[PDB]
Amino acid sequence: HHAPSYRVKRMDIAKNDEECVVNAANPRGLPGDGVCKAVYKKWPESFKNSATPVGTAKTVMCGTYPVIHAVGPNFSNYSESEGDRELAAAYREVAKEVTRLGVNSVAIPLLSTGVYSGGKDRLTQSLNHLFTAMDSTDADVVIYCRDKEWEKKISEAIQMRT
Ligand SMILES: Nc1ncnc2c1ncn2[C@@H]1O[C@H](COP(=O)(O)OP(=O)(O)OC[C@H]2O[C@@H](O)[C@H](O)[C@@H]2O)[C@@H](O)[C@H]1O
Repeated sequence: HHAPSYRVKRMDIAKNDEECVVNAANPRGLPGDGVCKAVYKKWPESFKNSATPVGTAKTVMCGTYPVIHAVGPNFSNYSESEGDRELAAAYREVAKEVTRLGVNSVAIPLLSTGVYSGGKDRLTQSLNHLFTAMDSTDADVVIYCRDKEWEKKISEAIQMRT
């Protein structure tokens, strides 16, 4: 039946229309800047016992609504090699949680492309790991970003696969 899809939206992920949200989290469950700022603004109870290791994800239910805290590596602290593995792992744990949760859709940002980027442009790296994990799930995936140029590039990368 229903065709699982990938979409990109340039808007605040906290305003998503999907059955769940992925927070670009930190490992201590602390409020922060960027995605986590918006997620904390809307779902602060989701931060109750959300602390989890780098490269893992941990879901906290806000009623019927899952907030998947996914912890990408900070590339200021991780080497390129070790960070690539942790980033891959975070997105794989996202896919496992999404499947487990039985959700029909998910709102997701590009992990480790903002305050955890170590100053590097990691759009293509983060998206590649996103695809590698998500591709085997049948949930509709909606990627959120804030930059116009990044929206275009993410959109192209989706479109050219098919
Ligand atoms: N409200 C938002 N909606 C959509 N996209 C956003 C939003 N805020 C930021 N972005 C974009 O989402 C991407 C992820 O950036 P971050 O949220 O900074 O996540 P990350 O790079 O994984 O760093 C996580 C760290 O940031 C802290 O705020 C958080 O507590 C953790 O310490 C970046 O490309 C960023 O430009």
